[PDB]
Amino acid sequence: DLPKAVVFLEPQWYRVLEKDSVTLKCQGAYSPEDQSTRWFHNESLISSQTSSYFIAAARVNNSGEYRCQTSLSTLSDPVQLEVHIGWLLLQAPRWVFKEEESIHLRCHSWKNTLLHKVTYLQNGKGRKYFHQNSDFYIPKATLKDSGSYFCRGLIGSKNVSSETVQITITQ
Ligand SMILES: *[C@@H]1O[C@H](CO)[C@@H](O[C@@H]2O[C@H](CO)[C@@H](O[C@@H]3O[C@H](CO[C@H]4O[C@H](CO[C@H]5O[C@H](CO)[C@@H](O)[C@H](O)[C@@H]5O)[C@@H](O)[C@H](O[C@H]5O[C@H](CO)[C@@H](O)[C@H](O)[C@@H]5O)[C@@H]4O)[C@@H](O)[C@H](O[C@H]4O[C@H](CO)[C@@H](O)[C@H](O)[C@@H]4O)[C@@H]3O)[C@H](O)[C@H]2NC(C)=O)[C@H](O)[C@H]1NC(C)=O
Repeated sequence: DLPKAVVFLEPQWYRVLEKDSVTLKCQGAYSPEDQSTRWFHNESLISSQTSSYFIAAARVNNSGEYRCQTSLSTLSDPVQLEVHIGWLLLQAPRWVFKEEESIHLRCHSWKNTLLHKVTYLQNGKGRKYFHQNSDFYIPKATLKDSGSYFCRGLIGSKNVSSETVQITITQ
């Protein structure tokens, strides 16, 4: 039993819109004579041989679980990627947080189209407003931060909203 390799998302958002870029990175030990990495998507080997797997323009079928293995590691745990269709997407680095952790939320527009007059909502109520698009940080989460979140804004002069994301805070 060798240590597990680990997959990381860069940037950290596990939910992305179609046409976003995503890099999966593998961390694991290599034997000197074998510097190659094996990648899996949906439990099937894929064609990347490098420690980074780059998705230049995400599509719905890039969704699923990824795993990787290096020559001196065991197969990593799966990391899930969700590719969504929409004009707006509420992004988070995960959906489960422990009390007192920081929560970084982002209202992301398709193709980074310019967005303004952004509201973040929790449980159907306005929670934070920004005249200009800005991320939303909860520096120290409490049980009061559990709920259904979404965001809304103006693209040009049309209102758009994102779908909701459940965020759960644990003890
Ligand atoms: C690896 O495994 C993973 C599984 O883990 C697999 O991922 C699945 O891949 C399949 C195949 O592509 C996916 O199925 C497709 O989903 C397409 C997108 O569906 C979402 O978006 C729809 C459109 O979005 C709306 O977005 C906003 C709304 O807020 C707004 O812009 C509009 O309303 C716009 O319409 C949306 O309608 C759809 O909602 C339905 O489905 C969800 C559940 O997914 C349900 O909750 C809703 O109530 C509603 O029923 C969904 O949110 C979808 O477009 C596509 O369907 C059309 O295209 C196919 C083309 O093949 C047609 O055949 C089909 O008849 C439709 O015309 C299809 O359904 C599936 O969702 C993935 N599963 C996930 C992500 O968990 C990967 O493919 C695997 N990869 C590999 C390489 O093996």
